[PDB]
Amino acid sequence: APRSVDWREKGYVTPVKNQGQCGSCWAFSATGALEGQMFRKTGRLISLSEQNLVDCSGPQGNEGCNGGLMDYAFQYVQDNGGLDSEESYPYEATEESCKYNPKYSVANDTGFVDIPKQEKALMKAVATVGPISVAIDAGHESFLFYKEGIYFEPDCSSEDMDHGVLVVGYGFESTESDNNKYWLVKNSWGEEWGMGGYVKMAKDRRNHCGIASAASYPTV
Ligand SMILES: *[C@@](O)(C(=O)NC1CC1)[C@H](C[C@@H]1CCCNC1=O)NC(=O)[C@H](CC1CCCCC1)NC(=O)c1cc2ccccc2o1
Repeated sequence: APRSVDWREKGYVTPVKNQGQCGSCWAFSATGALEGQMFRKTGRLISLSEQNLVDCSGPQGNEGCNGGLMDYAFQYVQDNGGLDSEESYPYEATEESCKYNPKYSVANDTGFVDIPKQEKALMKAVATVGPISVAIDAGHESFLFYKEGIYFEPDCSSEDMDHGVLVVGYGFESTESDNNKYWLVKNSWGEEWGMGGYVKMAKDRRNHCGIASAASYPTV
């Protein structure tokens, strides 16, 4: 695998979005991964509707603004046969009745791949597939007010890796000594947060300390 990957440079990633006050991080992570795979398949980058997921993926197990899983969202898209565009089904940060319309569907998926719980497996997937849906620990004040640099998770891999985000690549900044690698992560808290909406997560830190707990991506 190459030592640096950035799928943004290949046109895989839509501009950073803002989920507002709605527990819909899972929907933004899912739309980001599906946007990447749809682009790889078709060469067209089309922003997809998180509101569609929030309103309609209840039968697959999600609970709208009260949380959900990216895998359940991929399953909804597969069962539903489509997903509306962001433009056709805009985001409101509150759950409404399902308004899906197949006429405005712009995306599809045929299931999903769960990546094994290993840093090397995640790195291979990122290097070869595209942006990858993952869950990270976003609870600390140091993350809420993150602006620049490599972010180091305090409490290793504790049992609330609870925030769905999108890994769009990885890299390193070799300084004095240690390479100091990082995952490039797209968040859903707007352009104003972090590095234009992105965060560099510390990478290859130590075994049992990661970001590979719930990595997956849709098949198209
Ligand atoms: C996101 O981190 C998020 O939207 N955060 C912004 C509000 C600040 C949510 C937050 C979560 C949900 C809202 C209520 N309180 C919360 O802490 N996190 C999730 O949705 C989380 C993501 C998954 C991703 C894959 C690994 C496990 C975690 N999912 C849930 O919290 C969840 C999932 C689920 C499935 C069925 C029924 C309920 C349910 O909740």
